[PDB]
Amino acid sequence: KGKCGLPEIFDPPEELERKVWELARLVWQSSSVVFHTGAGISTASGIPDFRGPHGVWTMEERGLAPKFDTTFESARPTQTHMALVQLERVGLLRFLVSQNVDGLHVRSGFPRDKLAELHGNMFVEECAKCKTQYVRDTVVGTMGLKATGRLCTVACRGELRDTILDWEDSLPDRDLALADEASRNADLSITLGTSLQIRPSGNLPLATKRRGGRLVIVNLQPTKHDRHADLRIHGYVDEVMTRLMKHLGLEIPAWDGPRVLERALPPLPRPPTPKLE
Amino acid sequence: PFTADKGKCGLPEIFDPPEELERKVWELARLVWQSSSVVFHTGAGISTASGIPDFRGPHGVWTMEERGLAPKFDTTFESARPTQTHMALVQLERVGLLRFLVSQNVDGLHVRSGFPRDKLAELHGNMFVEECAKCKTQYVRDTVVGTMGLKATGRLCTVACRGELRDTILDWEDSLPDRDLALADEASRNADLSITLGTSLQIRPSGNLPLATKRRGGRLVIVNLQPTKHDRHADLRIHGYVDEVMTRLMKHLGLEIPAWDGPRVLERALPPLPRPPTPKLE
Ligand SMILES: Nc1ncnc2c1ncn2[C@@H]1O[C@H](COP(=O)(O)OP(=O)(O)OC[C@H]2O[C@H](O)[C@H](O)[C@@H]2O)[C@@H](O)[C@H]1O
Ligand SMILES: Nc1ncnc2c1ncn2[C@@H]1O[C@H](COP(=O)(O)OP(=O)(O)OC[C@H]2O[C@H](O)[C@H](O)[C@@H]2O)[C@@H](O)[C@H]1O
Ligand SMILES: Nc1ccc(S(=O)(=O)N[C@H]2CC[C@H](O)CC2)cc1
Ligand SMILES: Nc1ccc(S(=O)(=O)N[C@H]2CC[C@H](O)CC2)cc1
Ligand SMILES: [Cl-]
Ligand SMILES: [Cl-]
Ligand SMILES: [Zn+2]
Ligand SMILES: [Zn+2]
Repeated sequence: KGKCGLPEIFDPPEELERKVWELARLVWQSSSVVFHTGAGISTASGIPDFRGPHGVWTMEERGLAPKFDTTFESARPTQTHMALVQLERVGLLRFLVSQNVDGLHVRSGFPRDKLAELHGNMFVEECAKCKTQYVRDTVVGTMGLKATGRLCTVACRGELRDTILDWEDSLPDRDLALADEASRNADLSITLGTSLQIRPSGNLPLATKRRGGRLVIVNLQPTKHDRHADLRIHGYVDEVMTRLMKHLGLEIPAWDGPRVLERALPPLPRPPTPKLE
Repeated sequence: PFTADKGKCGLPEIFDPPEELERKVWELARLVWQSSSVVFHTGAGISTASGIPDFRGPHGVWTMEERGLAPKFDTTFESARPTQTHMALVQLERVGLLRFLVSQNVDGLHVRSGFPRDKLAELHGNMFVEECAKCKTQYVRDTVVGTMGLKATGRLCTVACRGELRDTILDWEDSLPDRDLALADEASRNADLSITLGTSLQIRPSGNLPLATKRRGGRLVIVNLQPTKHDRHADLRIHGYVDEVMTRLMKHLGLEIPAWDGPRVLERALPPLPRPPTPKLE
């Protein structure tokens, strides 16, 4: 379960404002931007992380329980979730890699064909026979790739199973392949609320560093790869992403409630780019 | 500050099973439909799903203090978004189903959600609000006012006065702002329904105001994960996440939870919007 409950770092306000302008400069200059998300992007919607001060594994180690302020079904996408929806719609996000099983990226309306759910999705069951996935409105009741009790309805009666990897399960080959490709070809990789401790998920951002790519890490705690970052921002990811969206002249869109979008729509208009150097 | 009575902290959470939970939310809809004058009472449990810890919950500020641990914030006050619960309360006021809103919360989210200040009592003050000692004029700021305990903030009044601006955050011994408490008391006494959301009701007189509704036959609903001082006096106790309760209630009422346009201040309630026709109940 790795390093748990490390001390939080807060960039002071003037330093924080400077680093987000610099992140904006990097997004403006970048042809292919990939975002990597972990459990820190859902903590402000009341879903605890794993290795934060009050993380699931941190609390386990200290003989305490983690605290949920919502259910998975009642959770709302954060400001950060909705910013990533908008950044994909205006063509500034190439691909989204997430370790999160909370199902919020999908429920935010983020297009599944630009998303890798490396650790699975609590709302998604998959037919073993035909590999047809089902996005449900409630959490699939099992974890560890177990039978859910439901059968396939494709014109197949296959056994439906959850998509939640147990510790020893290898990552779904499709999601990891597309994730690896997007990471290798990216000229900017931004990590948000991940300590980057899980292989290979935590290593994909490093792939961007090959052939000159830039790496930004946004996290309250240290992460495995702080050493390799061109930019580390120690602040709440909502504060960072809301200030970034402002610099980019983009609004954070309204959440219409739980919606599933399979396929990325054609890109919307975006503001013209600043003169930089 | 040291030995202030922080009441009962870290009580076990209760969860109504799903079938019992759906039945009680329908019954709450039945009470809202039947009621002429509905008053909501909010406390720190309505903000926990936006990453602001409560006081007496399993990971509350006082609960954690008692066990030698620290509460955890997943947001700043400035970056906090109003919850589904916050936004449902905006809508319930706009369509005329909420008469008044009494909050013990200092987190500023009711005001920033766009909820009209003239239908809101902020009994414990507001982190974003400073007040002039000389002319009583209030300023709703975009950042937290840096002091607590009704202290000088360092800024002066700009009214056509130069009065000393002070924070509105009561210390343990400070009496409640007379205007907010007066309006809160009147709204509660005249209510035929008082609904409490995410308060343990342990602070006098704030926690006592919903009981005032019980006088002359009013109904009392308590929505809370933990027990509360006044569970005994409730016509209905719902043990569930207030966002799950309030989203199922809005659905039953035929109302959408509106979009948050970001931090906005509304002084005065606008004229009421249309609302769906009422079901036949009896
Ligand atoms: N609001 C916030 N803003 C910024 N950072 C935050 C915030 N809240 C928390 N953090 C940071 O967010 C970070 C969260 O890191 P970890 O808790 O390891 O979650 P993962 O996604 O990396 O865990 C990967 C897998 O490990 C598990 O076994 C599961 O399989 C997971 O899928 C912390 O450093 C916090 O400081
Ligand atoms: N998502 C949730 N859904 C439902 N209930 C919840 C949730 N989260 C928390 N709760 C419950 O919400 C309740 C919160 O109760 P307390 O923590 O005492 O906060 P107050 O507003 O009453 O504190 C009053 C004053 O006391 C202070 O000194 C300050 O001065 C305050 O202004 C708990 O029972 C939780 O179980
Ligand atoms: N932020 C979060 C998300 C899910 C949970 S959990 O369902 O309670 N357990 C996890 C299931 C997925 C597995 O990868 C790790 C264990 C707890 C916290
Ligand atoms: N949910 C919450 C809100 C504010 C805080 S706080 O600013 O850290 N302190 C409180 C301020 C109000 C006063 O009544 C008691 C102490 C902590 C938790
Ligand atoms: Cl606990
Ligand atoms: Cl894993
Ligand atoms: Zn099948
Ligand atoms: Zn003045």
